[PDB]
Amino acid sequence: GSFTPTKKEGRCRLFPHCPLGRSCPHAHPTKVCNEYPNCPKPPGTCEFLHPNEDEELMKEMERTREEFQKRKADLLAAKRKPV
Ligand SMILES: [Zn+2]
Ligand SMILES: [Zn+2]
Repeated sequence: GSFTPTKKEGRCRLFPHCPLGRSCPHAHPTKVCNEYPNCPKPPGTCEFLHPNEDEELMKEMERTREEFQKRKADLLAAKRKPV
């Protein structure tokens, strides 16, 4: 932990599982970084994605995407059949 009066260095913490992705004040990483691997941001502060540090974050994004795909597969398999 820590006891300093300092504010956040970037990056949202509930993400990808955050409901305010429209008006939330903290950075949702939804794009691959312009300057990776050369980035001065420590792991868990950059506005973008890094296919080495934030590689587990890309896995968490795929996890919620395949969950949402399974929810859409159930919708198209109701009053209708999959094909
Ligand atoms: Zn957020
Ligand atoms: Zn970066």
